[PDB]
Amino acid sequence: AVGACVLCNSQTSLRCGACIRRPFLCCKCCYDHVISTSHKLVLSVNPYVCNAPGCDVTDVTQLYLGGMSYYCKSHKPPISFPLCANGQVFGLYKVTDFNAIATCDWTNAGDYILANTCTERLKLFAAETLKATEETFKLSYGIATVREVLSDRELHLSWEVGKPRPPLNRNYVFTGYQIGEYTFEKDAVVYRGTTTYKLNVGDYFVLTSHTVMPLSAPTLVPQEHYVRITGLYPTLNISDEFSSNVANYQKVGMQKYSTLQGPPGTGKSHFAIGLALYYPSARIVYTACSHAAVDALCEKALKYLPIDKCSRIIPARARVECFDKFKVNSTLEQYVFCTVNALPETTADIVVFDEISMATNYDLSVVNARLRAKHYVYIGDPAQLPAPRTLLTKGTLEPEYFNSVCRLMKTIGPDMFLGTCRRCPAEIVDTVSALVYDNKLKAHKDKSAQCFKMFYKGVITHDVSSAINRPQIGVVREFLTRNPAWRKAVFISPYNSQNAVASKILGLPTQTVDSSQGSEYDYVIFTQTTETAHSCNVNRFNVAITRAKVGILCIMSDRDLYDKLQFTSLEI
Ligand SMILES: [Zn+2]
Ligand SMILES: [Zn+2]
Ligand SMILES: [Zn+2]
Repeated sequence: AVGACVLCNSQTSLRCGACIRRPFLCCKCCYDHVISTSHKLVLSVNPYVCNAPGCDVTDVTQLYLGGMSYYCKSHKPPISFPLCANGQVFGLYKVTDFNAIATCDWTNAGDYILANTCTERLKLFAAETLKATEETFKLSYGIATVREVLSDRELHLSWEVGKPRPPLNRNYVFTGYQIGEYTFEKDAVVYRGTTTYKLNVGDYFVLTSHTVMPLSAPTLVPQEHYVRITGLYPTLNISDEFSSNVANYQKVGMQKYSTLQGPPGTGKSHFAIGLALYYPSARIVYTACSHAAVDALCEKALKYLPIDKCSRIIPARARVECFDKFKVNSTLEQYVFCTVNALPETTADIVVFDEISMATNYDLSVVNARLRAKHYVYIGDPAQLPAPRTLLTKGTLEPEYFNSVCRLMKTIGPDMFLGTCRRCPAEIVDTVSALVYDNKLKAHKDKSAQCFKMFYKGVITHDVSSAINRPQIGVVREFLTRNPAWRKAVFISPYNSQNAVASKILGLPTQTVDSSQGSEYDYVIFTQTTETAHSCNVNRFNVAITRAKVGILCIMSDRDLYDKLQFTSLEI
């Protein structure tokens, strides 16, 4: 009942009962809230409701303090005070942006813009509210009941009537009922269980709706600059492998937090692990939102750090297969590799947060709350893909609005930029350098002369919403016969349904752009599939073409991005 004001920190008893996160508001702010919004319920110790029997006036603007209780205009005694008057709501210890956060449904881009341009306390309010809204939306979906079981990796389902049916992608992770998490892919559909279990007819699933905890720690701790490297002890014998990164490693030690923008294949993992060899006594916790990102940092550490002081932290409710070569769940090892949602409450000399484009402000806050550290290092690239915002359907979320770190990176610039791509043939580096990196990304490799573009709109069919372009797969099939070296290619498209069809027709291994992020392949085949806002997204496009080490074939739908590709055009 006692708390501080989410806007101005002022002590109050007043919470908003109409906000989904019931924030503590001061007398001055609670007034400015209730008088501007449909939010009229105010809670102190006792709710601001008419105490008169059978009266249902709950609106604070229609209520009065009658002695020691609260009454409406129809029930107030002669000596009574309006709870709402003179710019204040009556309470103990006696806002435009807060209002918009409190009352938005989080389906508009402008909602995410505001949640990232506001004050720091409003960013935590925004993040809590958003995640609460996202979770409470997950209740509105319909139960999937198994009608039959075809085989080991295929079945049919019976859906609840009335409640909408959620899009069948690997994105939407269910829970089985108490038989661990389950995911679905395009009447023969494909059942994929994180735990091997004999599919039962009658058993049913529901989306993993975890309860949103309150946020205490900021997204970003306040910045501190030091005159000397603080609480870290550098070697003077530093392997020539990591000589390039010495000045940036010293920058890391002379600031509380630091931001690294690394375009694809510019040496982010190398930088992160090389920080451990430069401060060799320092305890480092390596963290990222996904298991794949953490497993990429584990692989690079296996190559350079002693396997005895490494621990891969695995949440007891083990979802998908991950890194199996460290000691598991040893929190006290010098090197700890853990997803954000599984971080223990510990301390560190250095925390490295990797794949920062994919972090939400919720994730940025949780990390500050679970890890107290001398130095925080934010590694990723605002020109790559963000976390999916399941509720956002109107407007596109720009990179400066992904999270606080990306906002800093896109406004004041990053502290440290990795300027040289070592992965991609120059055709790809030159294309994305001009597209998303203001020409500051440089090619190490020569042009491969194995980067092809073909402008072929084909025919777009839809599996519900997820798109298919069979003619674009037909053009690939034809190219593969004439280019049999490309049979080792990973097939990449912005749609699971396109990937499902290309898997069956081409036999190539298959990846969505979004699941390709962080990975590299010698040869990539990319079918754009459609020219939608999703397939033409410059960040998604950037990721798609920078997966390739040697060659890439791009079958394009969008004239704009086709023309920007500095690739040899094919005919047919
Ligand atoms: Zn206030
Ligand atoms: Zn409210
Ligand atoms: Zn009344």
